[PDB]
Amino acid sequence: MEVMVFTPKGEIKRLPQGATALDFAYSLHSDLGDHCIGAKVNHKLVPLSYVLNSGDQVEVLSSKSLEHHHHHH
Repeated sequence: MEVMVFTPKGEIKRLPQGATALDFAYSLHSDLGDHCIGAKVNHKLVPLSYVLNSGDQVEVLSSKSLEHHHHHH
């Protein structure tokens, strides 16, 4: 049984059973998802290993920082 969740834009994103906040971040994008510093579900705080629930809204937290070349290549 898959779980249906909604993003801030109201887009439909279905995730497989046993899915986690990390999986949802990857569903949206790669660079933005890798910049996930936290997760927020149902306007309530929850850990990254938190299991996603159907009907509940999922929103990944990101610093959307514009900094670049911060780390040494």
